[PDB]
Amino acid sequence: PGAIRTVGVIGGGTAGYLTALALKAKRPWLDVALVESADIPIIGVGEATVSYMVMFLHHYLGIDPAEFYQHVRPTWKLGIRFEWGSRPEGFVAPFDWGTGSVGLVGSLRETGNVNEATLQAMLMTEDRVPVYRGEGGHVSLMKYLPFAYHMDNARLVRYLTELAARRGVRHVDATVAEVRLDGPDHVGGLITTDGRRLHYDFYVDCTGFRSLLLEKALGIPFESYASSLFTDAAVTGTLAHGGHLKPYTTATTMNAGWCWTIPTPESDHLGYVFSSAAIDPDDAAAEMARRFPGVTREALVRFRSGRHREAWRGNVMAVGNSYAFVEPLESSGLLMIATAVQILVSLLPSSRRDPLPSDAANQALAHRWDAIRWFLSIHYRFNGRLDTPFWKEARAETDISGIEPLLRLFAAGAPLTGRDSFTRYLADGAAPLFYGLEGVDTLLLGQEVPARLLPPREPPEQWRARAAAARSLASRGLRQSEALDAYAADPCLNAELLSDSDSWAGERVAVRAG
Amino acid sequence: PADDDPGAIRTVGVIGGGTAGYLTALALKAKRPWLDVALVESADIPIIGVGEATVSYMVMFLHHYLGIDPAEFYQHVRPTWKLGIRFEWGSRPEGFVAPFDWGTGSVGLVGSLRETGNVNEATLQAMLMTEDRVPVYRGEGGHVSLMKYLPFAYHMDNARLVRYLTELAARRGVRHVDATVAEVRLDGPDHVGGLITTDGRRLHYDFYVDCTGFRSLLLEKALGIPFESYASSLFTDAAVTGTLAHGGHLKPYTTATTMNAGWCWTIPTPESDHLGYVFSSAAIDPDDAAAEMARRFPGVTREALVRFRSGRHREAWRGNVMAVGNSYAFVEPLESSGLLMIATAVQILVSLLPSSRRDPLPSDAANQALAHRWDAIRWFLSIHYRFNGRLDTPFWKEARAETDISGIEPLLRLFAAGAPLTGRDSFTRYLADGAAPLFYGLEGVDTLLLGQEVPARLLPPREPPEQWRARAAAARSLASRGLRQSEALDAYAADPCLNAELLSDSDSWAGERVAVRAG
Ligand SMILES: Cc1cc2nc3c(=O)[nH]c(=O)nc-3n(C[C@H](O)[C@H](O)[C@H](O)COP(=O)(O)OP(=O)(O)OC[C@H]3O[C@@H](n4cnc5c(N)ncnc54)[C@H](O)[C@@H]3O)c2cc1C
Ligand SMILES: [Cl-]
Repeated sequence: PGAIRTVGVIGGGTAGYLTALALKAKRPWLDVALVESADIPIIGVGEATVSYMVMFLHHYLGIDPAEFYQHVRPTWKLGIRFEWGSRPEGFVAPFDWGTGSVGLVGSLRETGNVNEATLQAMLMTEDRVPVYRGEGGHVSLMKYLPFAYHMDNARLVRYLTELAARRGVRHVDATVAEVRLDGPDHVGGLITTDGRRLHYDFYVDCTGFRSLLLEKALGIPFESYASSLFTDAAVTGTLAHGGHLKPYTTATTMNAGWCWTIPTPESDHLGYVFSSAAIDPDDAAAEMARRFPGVTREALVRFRSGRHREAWRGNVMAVGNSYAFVEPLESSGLLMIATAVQILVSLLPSSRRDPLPSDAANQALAHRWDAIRWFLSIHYRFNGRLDTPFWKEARAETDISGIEPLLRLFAAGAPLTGRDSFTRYLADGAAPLFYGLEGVDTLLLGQEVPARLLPPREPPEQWRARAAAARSLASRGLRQSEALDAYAADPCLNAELLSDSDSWAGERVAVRAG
Repeated sequence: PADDDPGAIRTVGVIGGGTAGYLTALALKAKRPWLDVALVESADIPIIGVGEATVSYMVMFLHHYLGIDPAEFYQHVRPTWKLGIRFEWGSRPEGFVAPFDWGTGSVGLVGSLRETGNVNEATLQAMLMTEDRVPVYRGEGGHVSLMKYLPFAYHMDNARLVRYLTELAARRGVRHVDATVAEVRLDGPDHVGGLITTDGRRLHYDFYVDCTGFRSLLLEKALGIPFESYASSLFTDAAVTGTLAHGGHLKPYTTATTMNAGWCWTIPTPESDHLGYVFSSAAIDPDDAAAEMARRFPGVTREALVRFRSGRHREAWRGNVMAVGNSYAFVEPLESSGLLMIATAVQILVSLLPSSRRDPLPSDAANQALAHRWDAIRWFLSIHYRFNGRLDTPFWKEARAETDISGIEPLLRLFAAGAPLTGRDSFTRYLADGAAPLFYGLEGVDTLLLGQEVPARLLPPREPPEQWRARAAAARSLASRGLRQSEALDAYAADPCLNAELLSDSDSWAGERVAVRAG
């Protein structure tokens, strides 16, 4: 009948492949085709992620962790090191927060900074990881301390494409020349440059920034985040690291933006995200080369920060850059693809006659992205590190209006995570899901935004003893490169991460969200 | 709160003496006992006189947050118990029941629908309600109460409640001022400088709470905060109240009965049933409403006509004024959210009140939180009206055709594709959640929609039918052996440790440990 039986995923990036894999994993009766152009290249960049993504890949898509490691060769991300704000040494922003908490107010009072708030924060400052050569073999605390991956993009996409073929996704080589509608909010088919006509019951727009189905064919307008987020290009390249693998992404303040450093086994991958209005791309490249002597110059990529009004209209939903994008300052790109895919796979109707839940999907995604926007806005507003024209404009004119009510709450009594339960609960709704009140507090305290600090409620010497047990675990951790070789040598180390009842990424916790 | 600071907030004037004003004054003095807290009220403008049913949270608020001793409360207020709402509503001749005990009391909604054709075996409290019994049992040489395991609320005679709260406030050092405010005098942008009484006294406080009821003297009238009507969804605007004898038989629930131009509550007190026919005055004259009520509930007295409007103000807090209760917002008492929302506004104020006029003012956070909570309640109430197929009167035809449900329509589309929403996968449940009211939840939306036979694809069960049946039979067993309410209330009056275990036991839904967590 009108059963939705076929789905065409249009575009093959990480967005396309994540989408096709989920549809096959959860609705294996669907016929799922992934359509991509061998001549229009995929965007090429989003390489760091967040801890949730580890569970998405392994539990939700059922990707074997031994085979993932061998094919993609990921490195570990314990958080982000911010060379950011007016503290000469900057600050670290770790993923752990419950099981790893040592104490934020104690860090600030003992140390004047947030860099001892947690066990991962201390691991970051040591460039070490919570894996230990314990006579016997290895002993890993990774299963207790949430972490994420850095993944070389080319390798990740190759592996996902191999996976799709296994799981019975059909591949179509083709360039879409036109999207033909056959009714108001309804794609009737796709005409390729070579004259084929492709028809599916449902279309997923993963065509990147061009947004061929969502924006161009269905006319869904774009909503700019430009009053908050002023950058619009990036110069990328690579820099040798001598085999020393920093267990974090770095975000470094630059004259007209900021530069990421993302470690892979072969080398560090860099990107100077900048405002075109504030500097010429060549000049940005020259500044990058000067700041990072030895870095190559590989590519200029342009983007715009914002989302479309709608992700899902009619028989089309957009996943990835065809819907929305923000700069990778908090590595939210893959997170939001995964959120969108989970929405589609959950909500996709059984038949064409059914009640279409596009409004709910639209609202859900608008809410999520708009909260990320306001979280990013406070990275810009409060960055006192440099006094260039870009940074003066960012401190004076960044729009923070959507998070201003939470900032006032922080001003009155920080950290928000140290407030009474009711206030914490109330503040929670302004904070991005996933990044949480803890990420807002880290950024605000890290940048020394004026606030009334809360009383420690607990005596100094106590925090101090927690601090020492943590520091001692931290400096005894292995160096990352050794630890990764241990994981490759013992596949049963990843398998414990996923099975264990007490793992942060265990089967138990997985079920409790997907 | 520093001793030096000539900028400190030291005095608070709570303007108004209904339940909103007394609860606010008691909360301020309990949690910030250094404040000088004054309650101002006019002997010449009576309180509204009518809000008697509550939700399970209110039990914790009263006893934990305000430190009200339960034996004393029982002695002075003489509450009855509310296990839920009985809805004589929708097209099922028997109606349906909506209990508070989803979770610990769950038997299963899908199994109840498949095996019984309705929702009334979805939980243990649903079975207690249809038995008119309560989960208290004569044990060997005592009483065994399962009240600590199953969330419940109070019904409270309004005149006794107010008198008790008034007594408590005096005993705890709240100052009383008898005055009729004539003018709220501003002394700057967003700043009340003082109040002038009708006789010419000038009252001044560092902070004001507007508890003036619908008139909203400080918030709306002085500060100009505008009103946002919920009238596209909620069309009733009047109630006729009265009492009806019950023989001493105390129903363990509030009843909501569909009427020709609205609906009628039945709230048990120990002395009689308290009733109110909530109606659209556009649809029926008040005397004709009173006549209908006497047809439907023969013997009922006619006590009072009360008028109201459904909606909220744009903001609750501006500068040195916060509004609590009907001064801020109101919806008809179909889900008894009034006291809940008062309690929520109080916690907001008590937590967020600055120590001094220099401190940052978190009034936008308070306003957004309150707007979101009230708006969600609005849309939940909207679906009680849109889908009530019980009667074919012009009021009910209009309701079914024109009730604005826009704000919950995306959630209704989800429901239709696979009900109950509480049976969906975890990700879908979390997404759906965001449209449901925080206290009432997806379970409340599911119960109202399935109770009213709103078409949907019913989800398959997740367990063999015999397992549901076994669990139902265990529950039916317990429900049929419960005491009648009136005997059980006598047990609680006789033995204060029943309430003590409810409030202290780590296993209790209303225990210390849950209280600490809820703030
Ligand atoms: C019909 C109906 C049924 C309801 N049912 C329920 C229910 O079952 N459960 C529930 O939880 N809620 C219910 N509510 C809401 C609940 O009733 C609250 O008690 C009440 O409606 C609001 O209390 P209040 O203190 O805000 O206002 P009021 O009780 O109106 O008090 C206002 C106070 O302000 C004072 N005041 C006003 N103007 C001045 C002035 N100029 N100077 C000095 N003082 C002044 C008055 O003297 C009075 O003391 C219901 C409401 C209505 C209308
Ligand atoms: Cl109410």
